[PDB]
Amino acid sequence: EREIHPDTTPVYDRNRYVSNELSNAKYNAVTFVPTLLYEQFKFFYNLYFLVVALSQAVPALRIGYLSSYIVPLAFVLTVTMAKEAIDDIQRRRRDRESNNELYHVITRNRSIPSKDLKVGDLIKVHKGDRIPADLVLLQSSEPSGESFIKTDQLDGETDWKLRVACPLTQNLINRISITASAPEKSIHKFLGKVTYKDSTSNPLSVDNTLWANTVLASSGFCIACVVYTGRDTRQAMNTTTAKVKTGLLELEINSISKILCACVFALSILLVAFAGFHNDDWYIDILRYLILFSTIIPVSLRVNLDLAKSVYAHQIEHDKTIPETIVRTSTIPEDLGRIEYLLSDKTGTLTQNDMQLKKIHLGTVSYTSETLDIVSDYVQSLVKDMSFRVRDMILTLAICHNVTPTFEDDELTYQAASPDEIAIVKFTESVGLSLFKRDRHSISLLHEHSGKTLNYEILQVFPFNSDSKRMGIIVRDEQLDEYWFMQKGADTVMSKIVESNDWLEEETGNMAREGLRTLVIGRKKLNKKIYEQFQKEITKYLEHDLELLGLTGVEDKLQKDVKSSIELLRNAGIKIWMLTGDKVETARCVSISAKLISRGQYVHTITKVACLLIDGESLGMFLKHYEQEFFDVVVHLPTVIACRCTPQQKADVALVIRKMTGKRVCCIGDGGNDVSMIQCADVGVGIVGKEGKQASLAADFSITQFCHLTELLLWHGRNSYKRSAKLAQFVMHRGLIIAICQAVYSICSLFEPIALYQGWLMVGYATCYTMAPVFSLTLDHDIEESLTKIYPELYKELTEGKSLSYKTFFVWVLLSLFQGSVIQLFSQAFTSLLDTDFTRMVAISFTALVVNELIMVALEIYTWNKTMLVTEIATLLFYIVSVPFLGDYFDLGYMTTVNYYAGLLVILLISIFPVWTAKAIYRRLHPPS
Ligand code: BEF
Ligand SMILES: [Mg+2]
Repeated sequence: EREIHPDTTPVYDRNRYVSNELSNAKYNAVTFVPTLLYEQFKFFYNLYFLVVALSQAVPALRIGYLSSYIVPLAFVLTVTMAKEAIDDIQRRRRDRESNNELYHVITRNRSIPSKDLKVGDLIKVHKGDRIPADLVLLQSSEPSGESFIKTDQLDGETDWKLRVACPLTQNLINRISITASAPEKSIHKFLGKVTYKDSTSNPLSVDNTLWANTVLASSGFCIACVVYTGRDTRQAMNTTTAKVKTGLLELEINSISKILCACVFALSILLVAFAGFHNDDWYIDILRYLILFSTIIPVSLRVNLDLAKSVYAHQIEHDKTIPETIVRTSTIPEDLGRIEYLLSDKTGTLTQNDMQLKKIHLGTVSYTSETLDIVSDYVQSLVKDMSFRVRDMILTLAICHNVTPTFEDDELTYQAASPDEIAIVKFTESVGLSLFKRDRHSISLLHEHSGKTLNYEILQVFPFNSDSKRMGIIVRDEQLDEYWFMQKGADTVMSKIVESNDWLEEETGNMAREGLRTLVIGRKKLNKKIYEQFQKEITKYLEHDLELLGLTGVEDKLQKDVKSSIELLRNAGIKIWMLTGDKVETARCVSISAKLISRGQYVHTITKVACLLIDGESLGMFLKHYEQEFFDVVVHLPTVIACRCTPQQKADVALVIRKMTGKRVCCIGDGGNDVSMIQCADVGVGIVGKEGKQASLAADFSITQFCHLTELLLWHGRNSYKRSAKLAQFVMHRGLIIAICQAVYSICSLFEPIALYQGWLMVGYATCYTMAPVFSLTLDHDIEESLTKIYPELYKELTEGKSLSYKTFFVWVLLSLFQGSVIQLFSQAFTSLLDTDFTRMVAISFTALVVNELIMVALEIYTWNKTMLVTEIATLLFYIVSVPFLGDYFDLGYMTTVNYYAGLLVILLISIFPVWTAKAIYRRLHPPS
């Protein structure tokens, strides 16, 4: 229960109810460090380098400089807090640019923003203005009191909802208390009561309410008192709590870093055991060796991953091909590269929700929107036989509807609960005969065109019904005084009752294969006496025999390039689904008209009290009871289509897809009918463009339409995943190659590998001499943006996990074994290892490592830009001018030797020839396309 008094301002303004401000940022100031630290320190490859850094606090485990094990931990902490702090402040900014929308308030007598709006203030909302919160209609501008709200984003419905004002309290201005029930998740149920003086309780229901992201129509203004605001709304109660999202590449890095830790621990144990278990502290040894080997990979991986993710977010949100795209969760820009299941919405996502009557067909000939002059010159002559047939068809289209128009200065606007009739009447006025004032309580319909103003009065009406699919009225002309029964409905209902025609079924099938919601038309000529014979009275008499004029083809307009987008995203192995809270037949028509269901390809259907097309109740009960079996059935169907689903079922479908198969789920949509599934997916994508953008406000990404998901998944995400995989490969290779060089020095000389790279050299390799060409790899792509359309098959080649697999990790480990062994052993052979040639050998080993990395970087570059050819040269020249001028004590040597340069050439050629020839043979046996 919730009782609201609009007059008692302070009792709700100060307290007692939730403020209208919404929150999209997750971390507040007081829990910014514990939540972020506890989220970042569950995974192994963060906790590992944290433990490595904390080890140096103990003086026994001191491997060397304290300015090499504490400063990169501080740097990763600074970068992480900066990234999530920027994300939180940007989320707060994005939320407040939509919290400041101005709304007229009756009691305040001054427009106040949406964030300042409270519960119980009389808001006067105009026609084209988005509803602030959960309003309740108490007064409407129309004398009848009906208002057609536009629930295109509260739920997925594509039809306007008939909302009448409260009949007892519309004529009232006075202050009246509102008592509604406590909030639930029921998006289609409303309960409450309106309280007036002298104990006159009134009933409330869904028919006199407006909800959060709804848009009003069918008026100029209406006096509505807010009842639910903030997180108590029916919109917010259907949104689940957002969870932290870690990419699957993060998990792959976690696993291969776990077994990298196992590998270096085994290498340390081997070195210590081969040493001879001397020095009386074998455990202190193995810990020191483990810290030595595992402090260059696990912390360089973090900086590279984090700043590469920042680079990916910047490069996503600064693309001219995808204008006005927003990255709201920068922790997962590479999950877009491995998406196999996509769960899309229909209204706003696929369809523009603006339907137009495309083709009119009558008498075995068809007229479309193109060549509309013929029907125009036919209708202007209203005041051979096909001319009168067309005239009567346009007359029927302008009479049989249930559109109730309203008047402005100009440019008349139509209002009807079934927008197909609105498309019909817009078509009629485009032909030339325009619908005008209609009573619908008394009997009058005005119409006029290029000629003289017509006039028709109805006699009685039959309302449209869901299970009937029929809409017909009896109308008499004022000028001609003729009784016409004028009646319309669906094809299947009338194919056996309209006439003895022959060409109807073929044309109905032909246009239904185009995804047009066809309506077959009918008209019956009557006189008076039979009418008052009918009026003396079930439905058998009112339907005896009609005359088939023709039928109407009403299309549901799709967004820009949904055909090509769906075809390309199904050519890339992504199993596109379609879950929507909208009706069933229009969902099927949209699916067929979007080529989501191709030619033939029979469609199955389930509705509880190849292809698929399932009702919301059926899917909900199945995923409540028969999870594994039904999901095993549906993974083989090319498309599964859901209808009439609360956001909970779409979120649960995403959860089940990512749980039973363990795969990544993308979910695109707009409005609050798909916020939960966006939050509960592995990737959430939002769409903007209309008066509500809350799904984009709660999403990981944001694009202006559906055509941009093709570039967001097939090109940006795939490149992001490939670049991150190559980055991790190169970082772990450099760490393992220095570890192998140290271990080979340990086996060839019993002192210690810690003594090999001491002081500046190890810090320089860990941070300065190698950080730049990895990010040179970060800015490289194999295929351009223009060719992400012609080759959607490149997206399929990443589904196995060959980029970061155990086999390729062990290939990297074996390659590091080979290359580091070559470097160290050839350095020892060319330097004649002693205690006096130590400087020369460590010099040649470090130079061999550096040039080895700088050549391996140039080997795995697909296309060469000027941000990559320059970075390599900059780092190489930095090393060249940093050997003498900075160190001057370590690794010193003559270095101007012909023998030394030949030795360096040999030790580098032997290291870089296996990888070059392996990629050459892999290119010449598996060419790319
Ligand atoms: F878009 Be789903 F129906 F939540
Ligand atoms: Mg929607």
